[PDB]
Amino acid sequence: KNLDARLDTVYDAIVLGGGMGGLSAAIYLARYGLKCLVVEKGRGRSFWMQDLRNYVGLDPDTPGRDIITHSTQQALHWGADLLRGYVEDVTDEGDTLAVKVKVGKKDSLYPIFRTKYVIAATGIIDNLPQLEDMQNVYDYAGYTLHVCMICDGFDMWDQKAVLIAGTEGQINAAFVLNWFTPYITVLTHGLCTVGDEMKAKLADHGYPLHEAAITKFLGEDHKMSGVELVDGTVMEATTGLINMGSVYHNHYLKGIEGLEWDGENLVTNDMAQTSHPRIFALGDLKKGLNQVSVAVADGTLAATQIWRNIRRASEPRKWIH
Amino acid sequence: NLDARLDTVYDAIVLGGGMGGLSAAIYLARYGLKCLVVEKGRGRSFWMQDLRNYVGLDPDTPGRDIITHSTQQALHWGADLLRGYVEDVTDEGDTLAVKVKVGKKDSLYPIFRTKYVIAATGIIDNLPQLEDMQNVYDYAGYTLHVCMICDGFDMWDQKAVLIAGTEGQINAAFVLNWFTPYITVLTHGLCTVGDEMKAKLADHGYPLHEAAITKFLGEDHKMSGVELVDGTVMEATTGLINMGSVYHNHYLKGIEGLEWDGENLVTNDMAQTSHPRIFALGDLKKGLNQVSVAVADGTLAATQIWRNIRRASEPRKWIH
Ligand SMILES: Cc1cc2nc3c(=O)[nH]c(=O)nc-3n(C[C@H](O)[C@H](O)[C@H](O)COP(=O)(O)OP(=O)(O)OC[C@H]3O[C@@H](n4cnc5c(N)ncnc54)[C@H](O)[C@@H]3O)c2cc1C
Ligand SMILES: Cc1cc2nc3c(=O)[nH]c(=O)nc-3n(C[C@H](O)[C@H](O)[C@H](O)COP(=O)(O)OP(=O)(O)OC[C@H]3O[C@@H](n4cnc5c(N)ncnc54)[C@H](O)[C@@H]3O)c2cc1C
Ligand SMILES: Cc1cc2nc3c(=O)[nH]c(=O)nc-3n(C[C@H](O)[C@H](O)[C@H](O)COP(=O)(O)OP(=O)(O)OC[C@H]3O[C@@H](n4cnc5c(N)ncnc54)[C@H](O)[C@@H]3O)c2cc1C
Ligand SMILES: Cc1cc2nc3c(=O)[nH]c(=O)nc-3n(C[C@H](O)[C@H](O)[C@H](O)COP(=O)(O)OP(=O)(O)OC[C@H]3O[C@@H](n4cnc5c(N)ncnc54)[C@H](O)[C@@H]3O)c2cc1C
Repeated sequence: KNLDARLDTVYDAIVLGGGMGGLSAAIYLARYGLKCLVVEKGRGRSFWMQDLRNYVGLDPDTPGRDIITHSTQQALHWGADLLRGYVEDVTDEGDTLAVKVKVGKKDSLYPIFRTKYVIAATGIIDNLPQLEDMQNVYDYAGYTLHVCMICDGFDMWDQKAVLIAGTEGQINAAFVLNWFTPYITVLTHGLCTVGDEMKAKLADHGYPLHEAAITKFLGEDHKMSGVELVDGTVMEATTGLINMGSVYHNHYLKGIEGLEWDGENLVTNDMAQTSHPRIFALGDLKKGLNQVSVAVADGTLAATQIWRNIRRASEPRKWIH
Repeated sequence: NLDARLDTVYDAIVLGGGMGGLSAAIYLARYGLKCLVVEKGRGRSFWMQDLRNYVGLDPDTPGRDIITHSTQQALHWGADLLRGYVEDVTDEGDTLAVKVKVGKKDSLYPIFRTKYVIAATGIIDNLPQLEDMQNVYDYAGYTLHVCMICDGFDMWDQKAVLIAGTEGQINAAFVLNWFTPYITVLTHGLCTVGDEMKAKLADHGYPLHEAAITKFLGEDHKMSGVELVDGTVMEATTGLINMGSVYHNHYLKGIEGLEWDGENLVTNDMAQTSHPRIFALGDLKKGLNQVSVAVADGTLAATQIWRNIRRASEPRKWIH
């Protein structure tokens, strides 16, 4: 009497992360008539995007937080459910997955939800240079101090720029950024000592190098004008690129057997499916390019594959008349 | 300035100024590349009255408004736009040559040279042919849909017609029924349905009518029913046209080394065809046909082209 069992609250899909890719997935899933839950912790990467520069249909000064509010409202309108919480763990239970969510930043509860499918859409977050007063960084990060080169390189064209990079591998970006502007000063923020070979290459390109810790970003109305270092060095710059790496929001999947990883990223096929038949991965979490358009299309593909699977397993709806 | 753009070798020419092509043009211009968008007008997305499911946009946004908006953005970043009809693309080694018909009458045929071509010309759905095609246009894209994944939700549990000309196309009834069981199949006089399929439709309760459609009934773009030439009248508030598509790909048929899957182009994960200088986006490439997918394809193709050109270029050094 296996099929005799009372049906448990089992979602068709749970979308982990309510950002660009996750909300796209949620819109599609709900419009496929599927029961889906979006879990969103708040204050993610796209929330700090002040100007989405390059997305068909949207003005290039649209902030990410406005897209999130718009798309969350659309997802709910079509029938998706939203839970504000922090995903802690995903466990494989065979025909379903179990998702533990931390609800409440303090005095937290840990409800567990069951689902046929999981869409991992939790993305990443860029590391920022750490100053005693982080608000001085936040006043410029995402405005004129950029974290993405393909997003904002055009808006840096031929300006005096700082590249903030903590490793020689991260300093390598100077030799890509120079496409947009040759006027690059490299700042390591006291994080690593640059070797002789790289110092010589930077010098041959004319990119000044300063290794002392940054103490203050100068500017007004979110438009940087320069940078001060703890050793007294002061420089002029109207823009910059932070290339200090990222934190990947993937901890809740590290226990899943049968998942193929590429470093911290998940490897997917052409429908955004991982090697696990019940797990999809979108956007910044999957191996590939990190853009809004890419994440949104991933959500489309994942939701469509899930609908195809569920539809194909269902009984036909007949017309009685 | 036709002669101004003739003697310049473009970094990329975008064929088709729809969803995928304008995405590519926006990225190409913002990569500081010189690109040309060639657009004939009145494409598939132009007939989309409501983009239902695209992050950031109200679900009643018409495609023509997105096209106007994104064409303006592409031009703002530095893309060039030519209103014309791509006739041919020729492989000349390190560059490609693109011939464009300019002017519907008394036409000129400028030929442009470029390092890369982005094929973004999409498809167009076949429509049921009536003596008065305006009767179809009054409902097509409003309540008579051409895409199931786009509009299925908006058909939920409504009385619907499936217009299908082959048994393979009638198969869609057994997918559409997910959204609504109240399906009537209309073959529009195009095919005689075999016995096994007729029995399956009858067993599901989906009525079948094989007579040619003569009129769509309704008001204010809202269907209310359909009339057939044999006098049959039926009630329906929505429908799905499943009659196939014409692919806008003829200008690529002379290129050796392109991998085709039927009429679609096979691409890798950066939307590149098997030809290293040709990318294919959206409805033309093998894959899912949605705005989001086409827009992302444009992102990927433009990024690969920038990577190729930049990596081939000399460093920009700072002379103090
Ligand atoms: C360009 C840019 C600009 C930025 N600007 C700002 C800014 O202006 N102001 C600012 O504060 N930050 C900003 N940030 C982010 C900043 O760098 C830190 O990552 C951020 O402040 C960390 O916040 P947090 O530790 O509270 O959240 P997290 O690090 O996500 O939270 C830590 C822990 O809190 C718990 N938790 C979090 N959310 C929830 C929830 N919803 N429910 C239950 N438990 C939860 C979990 O146990 C989690 O492990 C910016 C980042 C970038 C890339
Ligand atoms: C300053 C800035 C400017 C940018 N500009 C552009 C641009 O102009 N064009 C462009 O294409 N891209 C831009 N981007 C990049 C863009 O934001 C990302 O590429 C995009 O958001 C990727 O989408 P996602 O859905 O993968 O991630 P996100 O959109 O970041 O969404 C992931 C979501 O998961 C949530 N989350 C994470 N961990 C957990 C957890 N444990 N539980 C619950 N929820 C969780 C986060 O809070 C977040 O909301 C910019 C980014 C920044 C920082
Ligand atoms: C009625 C309707 C409703 C829809 N609703 C939705 C929806 O709600 N959500 C969704 O995701 N999708 C929807 N779609 C599908 C969506 O429009 C396509 O998937 C998308 O537009 C694909 O973009 P594309 O760039 O590949 O093609 P298109 O956007 O069609 O662009 C191709 C362009 O190429 C041009 N062109 C063609 N041939 C030539 C030539 N020889 N020379 C020059 N130019 C040429 C065309 O005029 C056109 O402007 C809908 C489609 C229709 C018909
Ligand atoms: C849902 C839906 C709704 C529709 N609604 C309508 C509608 O309301 N009204 C309507 O007319 N159609 C509508 N259509 C399209 C219609 O079905 C036909 O495909 C369309 O009318 C054909 O136009 P055309 O004869 O210009 O063909 P096209 O292929 O556009 O043009 C034919 C020839 O014209 C020349 N040419 C075209 N453009 C140019 C240019 N810019 N420069 C130089 N030469 C050029 C080329 O040599 C080309 O081979 C709709 C389609 C769909 C799917």
